[PDB]
Amino acid sequence: VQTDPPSVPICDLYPNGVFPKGQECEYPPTQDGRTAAWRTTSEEKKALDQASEEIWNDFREAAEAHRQVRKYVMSWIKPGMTMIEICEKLEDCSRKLIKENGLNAGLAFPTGCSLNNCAAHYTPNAGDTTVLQYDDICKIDFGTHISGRIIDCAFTVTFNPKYDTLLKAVKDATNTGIKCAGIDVRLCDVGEAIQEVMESYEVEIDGKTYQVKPIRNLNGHSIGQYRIHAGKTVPIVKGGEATRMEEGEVYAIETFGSTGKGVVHDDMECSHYMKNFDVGHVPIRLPRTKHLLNVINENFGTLAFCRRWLDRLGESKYLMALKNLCDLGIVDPYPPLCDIKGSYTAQFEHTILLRPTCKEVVSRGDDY
Amino acid sequence: KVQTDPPSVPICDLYPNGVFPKGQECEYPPTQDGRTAAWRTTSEEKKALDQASEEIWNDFREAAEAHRQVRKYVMSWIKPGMTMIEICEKLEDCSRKLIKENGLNAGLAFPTGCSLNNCAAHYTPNAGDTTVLQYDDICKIDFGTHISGRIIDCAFTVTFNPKYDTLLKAVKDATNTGIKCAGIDVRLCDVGEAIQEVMESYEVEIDGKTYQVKPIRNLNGHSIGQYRIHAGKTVPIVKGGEATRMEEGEVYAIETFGSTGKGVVHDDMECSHYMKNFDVGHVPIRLPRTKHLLNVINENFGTLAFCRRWLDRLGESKYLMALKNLCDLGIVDPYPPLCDIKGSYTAQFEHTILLRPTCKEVVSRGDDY
Ligand SMILES: *C[C@@]1(O)CC[C@@H](OC(=O)N[C@H]2CC[C@H](N)CC2)[C@@H](OC)[C@@H]1[C@@]1(C)O[C@H]1CC=C(C)C
Ligand SMILES: *C[C@@]1(O)CC[C@@H](OC(=O)N[C@H]2CC[C@H](N)CC2)[C@@H](OC)[C@@H]1[C@@]1(C)O[C@H]1CC=C(C)C
Ligand SMILES: [Mn+2]
Ligand SMILES: [Mn+2]
Ligand SMILES: [Mn+2]
Ligand SMILES: [Mn+2]
Repeated sequence: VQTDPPSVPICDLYPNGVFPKGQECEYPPTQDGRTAAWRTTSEEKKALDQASEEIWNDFREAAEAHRQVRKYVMSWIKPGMTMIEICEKLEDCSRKLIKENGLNAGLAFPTGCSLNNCAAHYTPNAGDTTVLQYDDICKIDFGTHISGRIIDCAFTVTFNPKYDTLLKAVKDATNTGIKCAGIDVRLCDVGEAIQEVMESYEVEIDGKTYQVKPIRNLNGHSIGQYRIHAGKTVPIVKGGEATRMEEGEVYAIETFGSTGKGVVHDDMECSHYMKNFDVGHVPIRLPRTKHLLNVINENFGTLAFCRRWLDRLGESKYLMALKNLCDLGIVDPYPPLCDIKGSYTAQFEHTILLRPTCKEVVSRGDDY
Repeated sequence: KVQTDPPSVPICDLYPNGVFPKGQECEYPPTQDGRTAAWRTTSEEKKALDQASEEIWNDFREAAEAHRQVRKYVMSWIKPGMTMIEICEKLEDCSRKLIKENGLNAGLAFPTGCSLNNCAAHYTPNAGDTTVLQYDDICKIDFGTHISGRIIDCAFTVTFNPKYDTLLKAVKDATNTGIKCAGIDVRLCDVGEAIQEVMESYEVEIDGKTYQVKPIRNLNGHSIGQYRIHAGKTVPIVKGGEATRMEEGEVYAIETFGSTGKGVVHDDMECSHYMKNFDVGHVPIRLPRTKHLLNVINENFGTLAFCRRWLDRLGESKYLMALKNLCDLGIVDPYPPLCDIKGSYTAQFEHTILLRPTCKEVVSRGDDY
C-alpha cells in the first residue's frame, strides 16, 4: 500500500507490474459519419493491441504515477509557498514514484506552474522569489515517462471561487477535444469542436464579463518515444490541417482558455530547454559547451529540462554555454507564453492512446 | 587438516580452533561533509562495540568460507551439457557437507539460483526439469549458507561464450562500486546512484546489436537479519530508490543486475522458490495436509527460503495444493522467476557486507570476485 506522503514506486504497487488502464472509449465517427465499433471486438485488432501491450503498460505506469503525484500535490498546495518549493516537492515525489533511473524512467519535462496571464512554459529558475497567491490561477503541467513513453497531463489550481466558471469552460473544451479525437479524424475537426465549446462560455470576474477565448496559437501535439512533440499539432481553433489521426498514435489533447486577447507571446525569463532530434553532430569548440552537452545527453537526452535541473546536478557558470548550444541549433529554448497583463488563462490536458481496439484516456483520474 | 579435492572437510573441522577467516576489511567512505571515516579504525569505543559482536561476525565468516569453497569447486566442473538439476544437486551436496548441515543450526540459507539468459533471479529447477546448460547461456549462480541463521547471500555469473564479457565486467564493476559507496549513515539511493553511473557507462555488442547496459530498476539488494534474508531495507541499484540511511551493525546484500533488455523483470515460468513469512504466527489451519506441510516447513526451514526439490527430498509428495493453501493464507510467499524480455541478457554479482563499528567487511569476498 502507498505511503502518505507517497514513497512507494508504482512498479512495486502492482502485482507483476501490470498497471491500471485509463478510460477506454469507443471511437467517434469519422468525417464520412461511420462508427468504428467493429474495432472493439475485431480479432485482428485485439491481436494488434496485445502486440504493443508492453508500450501501453509503460504509459499506464507513468499515468498512475501522474495521478498519485497530483492527488498528493492537491493535498498541500497553498498560497504563501514559493513556486520553487511547489515544484521541488512535486518533483521529489515524481522521482520516487517512477523509481527514476537516468533515461530509462524519470521526469518527462519540467514542472509547469504558469501563473495568471502566463499560460505555459513557466517554471522558476534559481533565485525566483515568486510566491503563490490566493488570487492566482496556476497551471500545473508535469510529466512522467517509462522507457520514453511520456505522460503529458495538466490541470489548473485556484483558491478564489471567482475563477470557477473559467475552469469549467476549459475543462469542457478539453473533454470535447478528447471525445472528438480518434483514428481517421481530421485534426482541423477537433480544433473546430474545441472552439465551438470554448466560445460558448462567458465568465464574470470582479464585475467584468469576458468572452472565453481559445488561445489560438497554442496547440496539443502528437507524442513519440523521448519526443514530447512528434510533429502533428492538435489545433484548438477552427481552420487547422486536414491531416488525420492514425492508429497507434499518441496525443496530448490540451486546451487553453483566456479572458485576454486569446493569443500568447514570449515573455519573462526562459527556464525550459530541449535538445533537438533532427540535429546531427554539429562541431563544438569550447570546453564548458562540450561539458554542458555531455550533462544534457547523460541526464535528459531529447527530453525537456530546466535551469533548476542543471543546478541540482552541480552545474554552474553554464548560461553562456547553454546560449552557445542554442545558437548552434543543438538545443532550443521554450520561453514562457503569456497573454496580456491582467488576463486569466486556464488549461486542462490528457494523454490519449489510439489503440487498435479503443481510445484510451490513459491519464484520466477521478479528479479530471 | 587441509581441504580435499573435491571439498569434503567441514569448515568447522578445517579451522578446529573455531576462528574463521575475515573477509576484506575496508575503511568507510568519507561522510557527505568530505571528512574521513578513518577514526573508526583506532577508536577504543568502536573496537569494544565490534568485539562485543565477534561471535556473530565469526559465524558469518564460517558461512562465507563455505561459500568460497563451494563456488571454487563449482567453477572447476560447471560446463555445457549438464542439466540444471545436476548442477544444483552437485553444488548443494558440497554446500551441505562444508557447512555441517544440522536442522536450523547450520545449513543452506536458500535455494540454488541458476537463472538463465533473460531470467535474472529466482529460478532453480523443479522435479522433471530437462533444461540443459548451453555454451551460449548466461547463468546466475546465487546460493547461500548460514551458521546459526547468520546468512551469506553471494552470487556470480557463469558464461562460456566471450561475447558476454563486457556485460559481466559492467555488472561486477557496478557491484564493487556499490560496495565501495556503502557505509554507515549513507543513504541507500546514493548507493543506487553510484551503481547506476557505472552501468550507464557500458555498452555491449552481442549478436551484431549494440545495447545500453541497464540496471534492473525493479530489483534491489537488501538488509539481512537472523534467519531473515530480507530484513526490510532495500539497496536500490538506481537513483530513484529509497533515501533511508544505512546504520552501524547492519548486514547488507549488495547486488546488482545488468540487462540488455528493458531493465525491468516480470514473473515467468514455473515457480520453484517459497518462503515462510515472519509475522503470520497464529493464522489457524484447518486442513490436515496443510498443517502437516507447515510442520515440515517449520522443522526444516523456519523462515529460510526453500524450494520444491527440497520438499521432495524430505519425502513429501502431492503437496502443491497445500502449498498453494499456505500461500493463499499469507503464511508462505511464492518467489517466481524474474525475467526481462525474451532474447535479453541479464548478469548479476553479489556480496554480503558487515557494517562493523570499526570497518566495513566484505565477508564473502574471495580471490575470484
Ligand atoms: C510546452 C507545450 O506543451 C505547451 C503547449 C504547446 O505550445 C504551443 O502550441 N507552443 C507555441 C508554438 C510557437 C508560438 N510562437 C507560441 C506557442 C506545445 O507545442 C505544441 C508545447 C510543446 C510540446 O512544444 C513542446 C516542448 C516541451 C516542453 C518545453 C516541456
Ligand atoms: C531473491 C532476491 O534476493 C533477488 C533480488 C531481490 O529481488 C527483488 O528486488 N525483487 C523485486 C521484484 C519486483 C517486485 N515488485 C518487488 C521485489 C531480493 O529482494 C530484495 C530477492 C529476495 C531477498 O526477496 C527475497 C527472497 C529470497 C529468496 C526467495 C531466495
Ligand atoms: Mn503539458
Ligand atoms: Mn502538451
Ligand atoms: Mn542472492
Ligand atoms: Mn540478495
